[PDB]
Amino acid sequence: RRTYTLADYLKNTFRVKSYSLRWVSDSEYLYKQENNILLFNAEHGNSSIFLENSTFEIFGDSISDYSVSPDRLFVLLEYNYVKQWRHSYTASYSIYDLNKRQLITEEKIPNNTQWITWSQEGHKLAYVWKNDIYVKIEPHLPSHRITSTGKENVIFNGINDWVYEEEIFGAYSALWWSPNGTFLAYAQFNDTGVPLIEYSFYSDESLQYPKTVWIPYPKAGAVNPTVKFFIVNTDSLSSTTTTIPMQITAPASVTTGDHYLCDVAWVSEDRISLQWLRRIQNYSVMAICDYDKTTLVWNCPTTQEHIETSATGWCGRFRPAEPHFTSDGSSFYKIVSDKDGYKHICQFQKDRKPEQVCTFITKGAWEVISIEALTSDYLYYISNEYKEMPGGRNLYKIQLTDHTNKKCLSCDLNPERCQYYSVSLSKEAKYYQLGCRGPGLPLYTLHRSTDQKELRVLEDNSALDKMLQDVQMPSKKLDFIVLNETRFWYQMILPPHFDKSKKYPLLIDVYAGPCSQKADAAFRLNWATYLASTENIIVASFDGRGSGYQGDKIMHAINKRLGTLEVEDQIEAARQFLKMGFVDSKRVAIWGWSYGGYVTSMVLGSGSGVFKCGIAVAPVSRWEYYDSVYTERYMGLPTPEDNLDHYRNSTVMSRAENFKQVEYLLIHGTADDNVHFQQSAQISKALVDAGVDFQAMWYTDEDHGIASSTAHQHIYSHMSHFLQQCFSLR
Amino acid sequence: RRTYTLADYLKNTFRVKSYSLRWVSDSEYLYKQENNILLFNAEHGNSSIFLENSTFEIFGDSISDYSVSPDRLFVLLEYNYVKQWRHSYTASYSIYDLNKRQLITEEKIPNNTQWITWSQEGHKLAYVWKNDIYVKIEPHLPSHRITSTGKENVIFNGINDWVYEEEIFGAYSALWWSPNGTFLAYAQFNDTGVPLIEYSFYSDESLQYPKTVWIPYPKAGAVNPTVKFFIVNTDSLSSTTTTIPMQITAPASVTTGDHYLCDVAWVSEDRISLQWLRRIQNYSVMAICDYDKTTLVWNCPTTQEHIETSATGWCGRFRPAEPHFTSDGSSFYKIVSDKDGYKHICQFQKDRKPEQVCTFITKGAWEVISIEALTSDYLYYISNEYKEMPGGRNLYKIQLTDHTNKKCLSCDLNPERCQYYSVSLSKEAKYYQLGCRGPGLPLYTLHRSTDQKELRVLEDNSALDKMLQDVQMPSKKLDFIVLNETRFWYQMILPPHFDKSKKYPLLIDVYAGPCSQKADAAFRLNWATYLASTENIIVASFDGRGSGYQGDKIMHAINKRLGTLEVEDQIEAARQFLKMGFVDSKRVAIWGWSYGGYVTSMVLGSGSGVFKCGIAVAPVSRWEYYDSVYTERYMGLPTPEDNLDHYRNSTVMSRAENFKQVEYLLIHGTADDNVHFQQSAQISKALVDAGVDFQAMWYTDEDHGIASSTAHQHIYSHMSHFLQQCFSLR
Ligand SMILES: Cn1c(=O)c2c(nc(N3CCC[C@@H](N)C3)n2Cc2ccccc2C#N)n(C)c1=O
Repeated sequence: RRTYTLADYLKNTFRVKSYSLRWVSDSEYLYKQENNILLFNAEHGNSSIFLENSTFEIFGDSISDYSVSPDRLFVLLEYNYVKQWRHSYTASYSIYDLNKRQLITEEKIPNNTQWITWSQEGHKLAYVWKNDIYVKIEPHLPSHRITSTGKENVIFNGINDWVYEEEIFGAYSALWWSPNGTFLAYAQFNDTGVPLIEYSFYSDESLQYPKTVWIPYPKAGAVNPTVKFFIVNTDSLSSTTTTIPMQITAPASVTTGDHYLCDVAWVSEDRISLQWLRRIQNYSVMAICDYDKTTLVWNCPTTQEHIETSATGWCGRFRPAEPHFTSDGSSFYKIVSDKDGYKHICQFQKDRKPEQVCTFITKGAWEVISIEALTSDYLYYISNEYKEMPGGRNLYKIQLTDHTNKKCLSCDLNPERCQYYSVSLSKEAKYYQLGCRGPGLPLYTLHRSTDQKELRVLEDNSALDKMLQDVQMPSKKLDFIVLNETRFWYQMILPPHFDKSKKYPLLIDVYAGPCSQKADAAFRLNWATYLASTENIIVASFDGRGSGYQGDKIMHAINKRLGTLEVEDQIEAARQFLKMGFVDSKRVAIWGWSYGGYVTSMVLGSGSGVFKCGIAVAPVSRWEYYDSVYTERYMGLPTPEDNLDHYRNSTVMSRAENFKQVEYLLIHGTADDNVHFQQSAQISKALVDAGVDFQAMWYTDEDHGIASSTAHQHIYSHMSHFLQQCFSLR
Repeated sequence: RRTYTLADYLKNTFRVKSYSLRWVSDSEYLYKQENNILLFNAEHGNSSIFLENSTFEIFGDSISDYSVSPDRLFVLLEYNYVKQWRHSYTASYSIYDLNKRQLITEEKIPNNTQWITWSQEGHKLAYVWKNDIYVKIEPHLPSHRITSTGKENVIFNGINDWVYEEEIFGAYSALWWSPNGTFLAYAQFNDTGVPLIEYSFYSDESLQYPKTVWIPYPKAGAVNPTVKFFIVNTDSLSSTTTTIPMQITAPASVTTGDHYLCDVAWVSEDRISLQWLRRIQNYSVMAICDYDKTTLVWNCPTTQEHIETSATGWCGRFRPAEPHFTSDGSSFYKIVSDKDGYKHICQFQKDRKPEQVCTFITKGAWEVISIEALTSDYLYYISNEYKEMPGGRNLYKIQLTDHTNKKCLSCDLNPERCQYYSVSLSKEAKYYQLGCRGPGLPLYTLHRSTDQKELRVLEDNSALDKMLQDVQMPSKKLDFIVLNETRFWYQMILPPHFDKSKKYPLLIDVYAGPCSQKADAAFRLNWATYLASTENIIVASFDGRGSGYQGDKIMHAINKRLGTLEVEDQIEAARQFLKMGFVDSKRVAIWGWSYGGYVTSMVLGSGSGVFKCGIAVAPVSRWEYYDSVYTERYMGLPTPEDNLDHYRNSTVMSRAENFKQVEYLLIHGTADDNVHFQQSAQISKALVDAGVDFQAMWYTDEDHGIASSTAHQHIYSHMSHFLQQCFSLR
C-alpha cells in the first residue's frame, strides 16, 4: 500500500534492468556481468571469461569504458573521462594485450584524446588529439600524424564542431575506416567565420574570478562552419614521413552556397557514399564515389548522383536516411517519403534513373522507422505498422527475391507485454536479440534468425516485478482522439485506483517539436510516475500536428511556421481531455523542457484561459537565438527575403501581457551551451516590462540538462513543490 | 481611512518636496521653478528670471542638467546623458552665452564627453574625453589638449577607474581647478595589471548574440590600479603647442608598496593638500605642497607631512576626513578620532609637531559629522551631540578666538518636527539654508547668519501634509536598548493604530556594514511604509556593533572580522524585540540589500531558529569576491600571512546546511558590476549541493540597483508576495 515516492524516482530505488550485448561475430557476443566481460555463444548458454573482475581495477575506479579490437587481440581502456557537450568528451587510454596478458606501455596514446576507434578489421587505431588525426597500424607501433592544420575552436580534423556534433552527425566522431581497412576517410571543419557565444562558468567557490567560455555557435541565419572531405591511404604510412590525403569535392549542385555534410557510408573498399545537404534543406544529394587505381583519385560521377527533394517541407526526419548497400554494391535500399508522404523503403541502382530512381518495397499508411540489416536474401527493418499504432515498434523482415514474403518477427511473441521493440542482429544475422521496451516491464530475449526459435530469455525484470508488487503503480493508457477527421494519439498516466467518476488535476508533458513523439508504448519510471502514484495527478502528452512517424502531411504541417499549429493542438488536446470527464477543469497545468518549454510558454501566453500554471525549463524564446542547422531546417532564414516575418510573429516575449492570468515557473542552466539562457533572460525581462509576476530559478554551472546529481534532485523537488502550490496540495 | 498602498510607494503618489538651491554669491542663489532658473536675493524675496521655461526646450526633452559658470556669463547644457556605474556617465554639451543671448556654436565640445567643469572663477572649462584632459580658457575659444596617454580601460586621465570611483573619491571626477584658476591638478590611473570581470549583457530581444562587458576590477588581495598626480599651468597654453605638466610624487612613507590617493584639496593658489593611504589603511599621510616660483616645481617637504594612524582598525569613517584651511593657509581644522575614539575637530599647523600636531576644539561622547564652513572667526559644523541622539543631525558653530562660544543653530527651531538637519551656507556664510529631514515632514527654511533671524520659509510640505491627512500613516519610534552596558539604538515603523497588546509580524531591515546607520531621525516614504500601513507588519532596524557615529570602540569592534558581531547583534536585536511583547515570535523575517543581504543571509544560516524567512538582494557571499578598497579596509588581505583565515570562516555558502529551517529568497541583477552575481551564483550552488530548497529571481540586465522603472516595481511586488506567503497573509 506504499505509493511511488519522489525519492523512489530521484534515488532510483526500483531499478529497471536490461541486456546490452556486443556482437563479436556472427555467433558470439560480449556481456558485462559483475564487472567481468564474458563471451557468450548464441545457440547454447556456453559462456566464458574474456576479462576479469580484475584488470579493470588497475586504473581503479576511473575505468570509464572499454572497446575490444575486432580481432579480439586487444582491448581499449578509457579513463579520466571529462564531458564536453552532448557527445564530445576527452579521456585517456591504455591498450591491453589479451595474448601477452598485460598493458602495452611503449607508444602510448596522448593523455587527453578527443576521440579514438579501432578499424573495422585489424588492430588499426585512428585517434584525434589537439584537433588532429593520428593513426597506429598496431598497438605496439608508433603514431603516424595525418593532419597538422588542427586548431582549437577553429579547425576540426576528424571530429565535429559544436553545431555538426549536435545537429548533424549526432556524435563527436568525424572518422570513417574503410572496410578491409585500407583508407581512412575524415571530415574537416573550419569555424573561422562563425560568431561566438560567451557564457560564464563559476566553478568552486575558491575561484576568485569566474572563468569565461566561448564557442563558435551559429545562430539562425548566421555564418555557418565550412566542410571538406578527405580519404588518406593508410597502407603507405610506414614508407614516408608525411602522406598526402586525397580530397573529395562535394557535388556542384550544392557548392553554390552554404551547405552541409549529411552522412558518410562506406560501400565496398573502392566505393564510398556521401550525402550532402543545402543550407535550405529543401534539397539533398547523395553521391557515390569510386576509387581510381590508375590515377589514385576518387571520382564522384554525376551519373551516380541521386537526388532527394521535398516540396512540402524538408528532407528526412532530421536528415536524409542512411543508405544500405548490397555486397556487390550494385544496388542499395533507403528510407524515403513515397507519393503519399509515408517514409518507406525503396530500391535504387548505383546509377541514377530519369524520374524512376526508386521502386518501393513498402507501401501503406505507416512508416519504416529504420533498416536494421541487409542479408543476401533478406532485409530486416523496424516499423510502426502493427495494430496501426504509430506509437509502437516492431521488427519485420522481407525476402529480397519475393517482396511478398514479408513477416513480422515480434508482433506475436508477447502482445500483452510488448509493443515497442529494440533489435540487435549478429554480424551476418544468424541470431538476433530483442528488446521489449513494450507496455510492460522490458523483456530481453535472443532468437536464432533461421526459424525464430527463441533460444532463451536474457532478462525478464522478474526482480523489479517482485518489488513493484508491494507498490501502488499507476497505469498508462495509450489511445487516440480524432480532430478534423484524423487520428491523433496521446497517452495518459493514470494514478493508482483511477476512478472515472472523480475529478483529477491534469499536467501536460510537452515536446511537440517537429517529428517528436511523446505518445508511445514504452515502459518508463519517471517523475510523472510520482506525480500520479502519490500526488494523484494525471500526466498526459499529445502528439499533434507536425510530429511523429505518421507521414509528412502531419509532420510538415508546421513547415516555415513553428509556434503555430503544434501549440494550438496542444491546447485542443486539453480541451478534449476535459470533455472526457475525469479532469478538474480548475486545475490543469503544463510544462516542458527545451522545445517543450517553448510550447509550454507559448501556451501559457495564448490567453486561452485553459491552463492555470506551467513550467518551462531552458525554453527557446525566439528562433533567432537557436542554432542554425535545427532552426533553419523548419524556419528558413530569418531574412525579409525569406521567412523573417514568421520568426518575429512567434516570440515568447511578444505574448508577455497574457501571462497575468497564470502562475509561471521559468528555469535555466547557467552554463547552457545549447539553449543559451539569453533565451530565458530575454523572457524574464519581457515579463518584467509587462508588469507580470512569475517564479524563476537558475542553476549555477549546469548544462542544458541540469543533470548533475545534486541539481537533478533539486530541480525536480522544486517543480514538484511548484505544482503542489499550484494545485493546492502540499 | 485609506492605507498606504504598495502602489502609493511604487508610483510615488505622495510627493515629498524640497528646496535645492545653488548659492551664486554670498547673497544670491539659483532655484529651479517650473523649469525656469530664478535668482533669489537672500534677505528679501526679491526674485528675478535667470533662464526661461524656453531655452531648455530647444534641445527639447533631453536637457539632463545645467551648470552656470561662476561669472554667470555662460551656462552649460548637458544632454544625451548615458549612465555608466554609480557616478560615471557620458553626456553632450552646449554653452549658452547669457549676454550675447544665444548658443555658442564655434569650438563645440566632443559629442561624448566623460566629464566637465568650470573653473572656480572665470569661464575656464576643463573636460575629459576619450580619457584625456582638455582645457578651454573661454567658451568661444578652441580646445587645448593636456594629456594624450589616455586609453579605454587602461589609462585614466582626470577621471577615476572603477574602484576609485566607487570606493575612494565617490565620483567620476579626478580634476581640481586651483583658486584664481592658474593651475589645473589631475590624477592619472593605470589599470594595467588589474584583473578583469566579464559579465554578459542581453539588450533588446532583437540582438541575436549577447554582448559581453569587461571591467578592470580588483577583488580583495588582487593587483590594484596605480596612481600619479599632476598640476599643469593653464596660463601658458596660448603660447605653445604642448605644455608639460609637473608631477607630485606621493610621500616616501607610502611609496614602498601599494597605496592610494585619499583626497585632494587646494589651499591657496601656491599650496595644495594631498592625502595618501597605504593599501592597508592602518596608515595615512597628508602632505601639504608649495609651488616654487623660481624652479617651477612643487615641493612637499616632510616638515609638512602630518600623519594619521589607527591601532584599533582603520583610518576615518570610509577614508580620512577632508582638511579645512584658513585664508592665510597657516592652520587647518580636520575631523579625527580623539583619545577616546570619538571623531572630533582639532587644529593643526601647516608644519607637523612631535606628538602634539593636534588640539581638539570638540570633546565629548558624540561625533562631528562634517565641517560645513570656515569663517574668519567662525567654524560651522554638524554633529549628533544634541539630546545624545547619535541618530540626529544638528548645525552648530564655534567662535575661533573663543572655543567656548559654541552655539547650536537648529536645536531649538522645531524640536517636535526636526532632529535631522541638512545645511547650505552662502559663499561667505552671510546666510544659511536649513534642511529639516527631521522626524516630521521636511522643512526648508533660510536664515541670516548674523543673528539667525529666520528670513522666511522656503518649503513646508503643507501640500503633502494635506494629502496624508486622509491616509492611515504608520508611526516611527526611535529609541535604544542596552546590551553589555551600552546604548544601541534602533528604529521601528509601527503600523497605524498600533496596539501594544496585540502581536505583529516583524521584519528587520539591514545594512549593518561598518559605519552604517539605519536608526536615525529622518522622514521617509518607502516600502516599509506599505509594509506597516497596509500589511500591518512592523519594520525595524538596529544599529549594532561596528557601526554608526558612536565612536571607534563600537565601529572598529568588527575590524579584521566581518560576518561576526554585526550579525550576532542583529539577532539579539530580534530577541530583544520579542521580549518587548508586541511581536509574534512565529512570524519574524529579515532582509537586506548589498551588505545587508549578506548579514541577512548569514543570519538565516546561523540556525538561531529566531527567523522564519528572509530576502537577500545582491548580497556579498564571501569577501574574496568583493572589491579590494572596501573589503581590505576591514578585512586585510586574504593571505595566510595576513587574515586569510577570517576570510574563509565567513562564507555564506559554508552555512548552507542550516538553510533547511528557512524559506529563503535570493535576488540578483544580471548586469551587477558592483556585486558580480558570481556571489549569488556561488550561494545558490551551495544550497543546491546541500539539498536545501529556496526561491530565486534574476533581473536581466539590471544594475546593482535594479533601479529601472519596470524592474523596480517588479522586484518589490515580488518581495511583497514573498512576505505575504511567508507571513500567511495575501
Ligand atoms: C545596504 N547598504 C549597503 O550595504 C551599502 C550602502 N553603501 C555601501 N558602500 C559605501 C560606498 C561605496 C560602496 N562600494 C559601499 N554599502 C556596502 C556595499 C557592500 C557590498 C557590496 C555593495 C555595497 C554597496 N553599495 N548602502 C547605502 C546600503 O543601503
